[PDB]
Amino acid sequence: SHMDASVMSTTYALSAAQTEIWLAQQLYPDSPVYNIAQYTVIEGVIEPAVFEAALRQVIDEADTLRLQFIDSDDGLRQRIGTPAWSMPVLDLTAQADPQAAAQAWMRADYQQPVNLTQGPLFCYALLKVAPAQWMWYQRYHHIMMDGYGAYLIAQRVAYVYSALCEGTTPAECDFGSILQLLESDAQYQISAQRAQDEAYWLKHCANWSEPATLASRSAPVLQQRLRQTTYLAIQALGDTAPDARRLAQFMTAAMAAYLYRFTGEQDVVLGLPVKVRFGADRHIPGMKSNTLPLRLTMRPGMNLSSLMQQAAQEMQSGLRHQRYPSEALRRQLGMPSGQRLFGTTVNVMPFDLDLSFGGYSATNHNLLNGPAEDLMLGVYWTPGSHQLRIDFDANPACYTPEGLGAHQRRFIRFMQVLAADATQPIDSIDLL
Ligand SMILES: CCCCCCCC(=O)SCCNC(=O)CCNC(=O)[C@H](O)C(C)(C)COP(=O)(O)OP(=O)(O)OC[C@H]1O[C@@H](n2cnc3c(N)ncnc32)[C@H](O)[C@@H]1OP(=O)(O)O
Repeated sequence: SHMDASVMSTTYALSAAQTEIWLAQQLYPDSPVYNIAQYTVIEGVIEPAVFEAALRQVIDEADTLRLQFIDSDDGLRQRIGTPAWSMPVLDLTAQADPQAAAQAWMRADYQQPVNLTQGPLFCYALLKVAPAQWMWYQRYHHIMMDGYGAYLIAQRVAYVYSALCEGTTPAECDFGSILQLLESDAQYQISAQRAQDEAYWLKHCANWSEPATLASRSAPVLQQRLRQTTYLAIQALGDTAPDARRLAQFMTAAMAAYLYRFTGEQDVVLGLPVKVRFGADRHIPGMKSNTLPLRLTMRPGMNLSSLMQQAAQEMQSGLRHQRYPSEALRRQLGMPSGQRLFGTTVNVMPFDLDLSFGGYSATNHNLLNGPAEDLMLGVYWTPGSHQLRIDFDANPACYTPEGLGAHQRRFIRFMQVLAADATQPIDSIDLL
């Protein structure tokens, strides 16, 4: 079959991270849990023709957006292809409730599983929800985009659209090619760097135990996350974290403390999503992120400062080795097939939420952030702002909306009490 020879000749292997997504997606091919999505609210007038010109330009510039996947006897393969696509424009301003109609439209798209060999793998759409209020909806499959990549694209699209609105030529894009991302990952897989990283992680999680969880059960995730959202003032942590790093340290320390106070587990392993973007990888939209195991030991009557100490140590030791995939680590330690290294992940996203489109201000709002195996604490923070957005994303098989809400309210309060006195022992604090 010359047809099969040609597909193998004209394609590239998936990266390790892409492969892990592909395998998980194959387990539940009808589950939409690997869709990621957000919308950008623009407080102004958008011209859809110019917006679509900007999207065409960024689809040329971010070639991950033109990735095509083709199955082979040696697994899924990819190439820079020729996806057909369109930008729907919906004026919902005459609806009884335009905001709800916009949410319903976006949800109708992101609830649908993407077929990886047919696409479309992304969706871009414009939804007018009030006079001078527009929403730009962005949806991706996780195999070809992660959070930082989506952030890079939204920034570029805002920039290009603003230049085209002004009638000037957009300055040259600084994105690299997804091909160089793939080649660098291919070299990592056979690298001595990876052998070192693996050694560190095997030594680090030498032996384990069932992860502390807030649910009555552990189950695979098949449905879209249950989400509870709270907006919090960053005054409520003091100056504990004027820093993305220290914010991640505080969020992990607090979540570990909550898990201990609620479950009695003293060895709490959390998942810490990381970007895995050094050097040139910082400018290549596509799928790159990893999730590290982060171990926090709850000593007798220890305080918040101690826990944050411990978390900072874990981060400063393990972040250098962040390229080693956590599922590779799982397999290599020889764990039971279905059992995780962590159930609760702490996803801190210090990405600027603000944009400007044609002199009009805009803000980003997450809709989907990946699968919620158990519980994921998503934290959105524009560096410098005094405001955080905190999501509890949970597996619907393991949590109820109101149980999750009660946990979030208890945790938010607990968290504010901890940051109100980092020296207080965590056993000594009442919780709702
Ligand atoms: C469409 C909707 C979009 C949203 C969908 C999201 C879907 C997803 O699930 S994808 C995941 C999204 N989440 C993320 O990307 C997580 C981002 N957050 C984080 O990475 C962590 O929380 C955070 C904030 C602690 C990372 O902290 P950060 O300071 O950036 O560390 P990082 O840049 O990774 O590297 C630092 C360490 O790497 C090590 N390192 C190794 N090599 C190098 C190198 N060449 N250069 C620099 N550091 C290196 C060093 O030890 C370094 O430590 P230090 O700077 O102290 O010397």
